[PDB]
Amino acid sequence: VKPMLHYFNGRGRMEPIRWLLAAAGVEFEETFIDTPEDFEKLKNDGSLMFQQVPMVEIDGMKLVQSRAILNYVAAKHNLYGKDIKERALIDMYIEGVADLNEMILLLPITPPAEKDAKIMLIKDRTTNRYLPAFEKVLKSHGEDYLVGNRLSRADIHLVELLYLVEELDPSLLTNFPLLKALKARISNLPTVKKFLQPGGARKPPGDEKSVEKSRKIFKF
Amino acid sequence: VKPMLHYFNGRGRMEPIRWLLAAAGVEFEETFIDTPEDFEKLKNDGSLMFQQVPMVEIDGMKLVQSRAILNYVAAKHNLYGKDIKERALIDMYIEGVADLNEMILLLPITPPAEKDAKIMLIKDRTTNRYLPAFEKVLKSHGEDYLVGNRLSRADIHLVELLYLVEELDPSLLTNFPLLKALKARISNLPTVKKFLQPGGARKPPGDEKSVEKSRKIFKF
Ligand SMILES: N[C@@H](CCC(=O)N[C@@H](CS)C(=O)NCC(=O)O)C(=O)O
Ligand SMILES: N[C@@H](CCC(=O)N[C@@H](CS)C(=O)NCC(=O)O)C(=O)O
Repeated sequence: VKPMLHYFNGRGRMEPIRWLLAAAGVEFEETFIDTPEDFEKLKNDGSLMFQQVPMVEIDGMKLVQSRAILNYVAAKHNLYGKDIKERALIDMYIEGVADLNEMILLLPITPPAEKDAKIMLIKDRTTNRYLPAFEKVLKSHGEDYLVGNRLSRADIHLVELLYLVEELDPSLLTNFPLLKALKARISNLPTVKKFLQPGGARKPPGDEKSVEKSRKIFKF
Repeated sequence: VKPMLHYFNGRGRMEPIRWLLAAAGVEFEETFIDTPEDFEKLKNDGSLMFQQVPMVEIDGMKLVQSRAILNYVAAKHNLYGKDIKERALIDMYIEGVADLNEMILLLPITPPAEKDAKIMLIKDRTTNRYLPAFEKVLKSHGEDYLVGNRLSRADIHLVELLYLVEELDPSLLTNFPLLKALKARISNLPTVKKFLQPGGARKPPGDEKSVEKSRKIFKF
């Protein structure tokens, strides 16, 4: 039976789980949290170990914590490397992706007075810290994939971040030719291609009225 | 050969790696970052994939990202559950530990005007969200360990957080008798006992002059 994704109708912290399950060719369904009363039903059901989402129902568990869900999907569907040494590289790479993701993820709820400086810090970190590091990985081995010459979650998570970087400012990708080639190849895996095509589960970026909706339901 | 831990002489993000390696009975050494020039040497050496610490040299890798290092230690030393289903529970539990840890970890750099409210939010989340959740896990199975009736990193990470909670306010543990019993049993594993005893690698809590030292080296 298909996993069931419980979240808001939006990217938030569920978006990387959509990408990873899509890349694994796993068909899923979503129950959207449309109102406060929807969130309150999940809590009063005892479905949420920490009273939070994302929550995914898979293989008879109600899994919360984005990283717990991702770790379980990657391992079940052979996207977590061949051995614990490849896993160490994959984790080091995707934890770097996660830190830059987090800065972009919190932009919409940044006091608008400190938003410019926060956008400058993101552009600086993208061009001077993260993307040069992943570019050097691809430069060092010349293979099509970040780890083990084989598709992993690291490729999937990095390519999702490269799309977010391009949405923020396309010039940020200009000096990273190997990352652009990675983004083109991963986008063309049959599973990911359907995910990005019209009718795919890929969520649109927020607007100011969409962040408003999420700020009254979770109230953060 | 023993792993080499690169960090500041303090808890920060390296403290859970000290606990986990100690619990596994793995002897380690530390190279402390005492000055800006120490941090600059690690960066200019190309040792830090993302120009950050923690960094651990283990089995011929220079691993950065706290979670990558932890994941690799837990898996190598049999503290990550017997199967990917136990791993899903362990990850869900320790990601909840990580969120409450993070709130306590950022207290020292909280604008003092918003610190009281942030301390209230931590006490509220500790007593109403996190500790009731882990108490219920122990209540549901009556076993000595959180997962699989066997020592895992989940026990180690939760017991480190229970000590941090007790340092902040000992009354927070009052209504959690099973968590107190867990803390007493895990504290008495021979490896963890040496870690907590005088001469152990366990780091003291910060003071106002210690956070000052770290704020000029990393400048955050
Ligand atoms: N560390 C968690 C974070 C979960 C989280 O922050 N969820 C938010 C929505 S994005 C939430 O449920 N907020 C409601 C609350 O905390 O009361 C994860 O990675 O899954
Ligand atoms: N997500 C990383 C965070 C690493 C981190 O924030 N390190 C800080 C010190 S605690 C640092 O090196 N700051 C220097 C900088 O970012 O320039 C992890 O979990 O290891």
